[PDB]
Amino acid sequence: SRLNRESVIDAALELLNETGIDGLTTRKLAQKLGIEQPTLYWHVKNKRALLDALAVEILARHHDYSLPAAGESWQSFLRNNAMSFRRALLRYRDGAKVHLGTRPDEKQYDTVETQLRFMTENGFSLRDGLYAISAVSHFTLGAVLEQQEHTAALTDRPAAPDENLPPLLREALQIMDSDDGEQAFLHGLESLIRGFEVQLTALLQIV
Amino acid sequence: SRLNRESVIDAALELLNETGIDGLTTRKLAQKLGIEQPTLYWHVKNKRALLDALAVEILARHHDYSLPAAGESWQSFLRNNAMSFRRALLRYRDGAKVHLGTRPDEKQYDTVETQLRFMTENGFSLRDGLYAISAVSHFTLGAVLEQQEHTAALTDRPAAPDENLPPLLREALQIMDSDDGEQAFLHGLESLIRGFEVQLTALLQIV
Ligand SMILES: CN(C)[C@@H]1C(O)=C(C(N)=O)C(=O)[C@@]2(O)C(O)=C3C(=O)c4c(O)cccc4[C@@](C)(O)[C@H]3[C@H](O)[C@@H]12
Ligand SMILES: CN(C)[C@@H]1C(O)=C(C(N)=O)C(=O)[C@@]2(O)C(O)=C3C(=O)c4c(O)cccc4[C@@](C)(O)[C@H]3[C@H](O)[C@@H]12
Ligand SMILES: [Cl-]
Ligand SMILES: [Cl-]
Ligand SMILES: [Cl-]
Ligand SMILES: [Cl-]
Ligand SMILES: [Cl-]
Ligand SMILES: [Cl-]
Ligand SMILES: [Mg+2]
Ligand SMILES: [Mg+2]
Repeated sequence: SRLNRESVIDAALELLNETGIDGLTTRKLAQKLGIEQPTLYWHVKNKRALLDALAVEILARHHDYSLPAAGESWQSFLRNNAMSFRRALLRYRDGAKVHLGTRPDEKQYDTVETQLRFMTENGFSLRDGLYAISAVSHFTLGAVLEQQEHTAALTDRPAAPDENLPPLLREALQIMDSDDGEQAFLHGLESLIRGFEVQLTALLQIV
Repeated sequence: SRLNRESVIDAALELLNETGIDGLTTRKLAQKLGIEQPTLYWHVKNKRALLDALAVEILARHHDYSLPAAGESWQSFLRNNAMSFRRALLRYRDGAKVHLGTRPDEKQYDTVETQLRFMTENGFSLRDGLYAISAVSHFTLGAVLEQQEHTAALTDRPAAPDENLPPLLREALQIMDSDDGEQAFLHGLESLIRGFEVQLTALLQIV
């Protein structure tokens, strides 16, 4: 089929979503595209470069809340941004995984520069604003990956017996099995944001 | 070589550390152990079960701060525990990755029940204590994985040019390249803990 960049990335994203990073091989990508491997190689040579492109594409498609509304508080922006980031990463198998360790792409520079400047306009130093952004990002990535991977491993095996569990752990596992992860995510997100705030508002005060 | 459980797990952990989850194959594990694949299969059949065992072993070996000191505050316990968890996960290639989505093993029940009870003795409901524990865990996992994966991909390719970057992003990348991730981790950890505290101390007050 067609092998422009958009279509190669579209096929790789479809494949990722089917069988994850491990199934994103030259043979399988070549097969989905109905081409031979040396044909594929002309268009994409390097798995990390493909993964990097997929990480960028996932957010282009489904990360809706990348910039603050006019007059929006930093707290509200980080909340809305985090929910959006989470939703985008949950949209594909291994979506969070593809993101890990990437750095912003040139297609994202204007957006992420605006995010950083926005933080600094709300009183953060660049460094403290980056710490807040990194913490929200890391929290969100971790939450998504644990959610995704746990669900994936139900398929590779049953959990365990209910029998030998101690009681608080038994209830905690019930609490966790009763939701997809969003409730715990939202709770932790607020705790994170409030701690950033206490830190920002302290200035040079002991806090 | 010897194929008791301890030795199979020891070889799989060595292999994980060399080439990660992708290199942890039956051929490669069989090779490290100097055995044939059907020999290996008698001892370990299921990759997820092996990964699960490795996630448990990593913490047994190197997660030193799994329980509170007598009289230790919950805040201090979560801080010390998180630093320890992070150090244990950083100790092997893909260590954080192997952890993702696991649930506590029976060998860990007494310890993790104690952690949960400890939280509830310090005023958290089981659910809110679990939210705090999950948030700290998710934050820590995300931070470690981003650190590890970024470093891994320097080897698969150079980053980019310095030229076209906007200025705040340029400085932010300098800030990040100047540390391994520990400074941002510690800062975010304190923000997290303080937000848990504001939440706990509020009780039924609007906060
Ligand atoms: C989740 N959210 C907080 C951000 C975000 O919404 C975006 C995005 N493209 O809209 C990121 O790229 C964002 O998710 C993200 O991935 C970022 C980073 O990776 C990052 C980095 O690794 C080094 C320097 C700067 C950054 C940033 C500023 O681009 C962040 C960025 O703020 C993150
Ligand atoms: C990092 N730290 C906060 C904890 C920890 O130090 C340990 C450990 N074995 O010492 C966990 O297993 C710990 O890291 C960890 O992984 C936990 C969980 O995965 C978990 C879970 O998935 C479902 C229910 C309960 C749990 C817990 C309580 O076992 C947590 C546990 O509190 C986490
Ligand atoms: Cl074409
Ligand atoms: Cl789509
Ligand atoms: Cl607002
Ligand atoms: Cl033996
Ligand atoms: Cl060791
Ligand atoms: Cl203390
Ligand atoms: Mg990122
Ligand atoms: Mg866990």
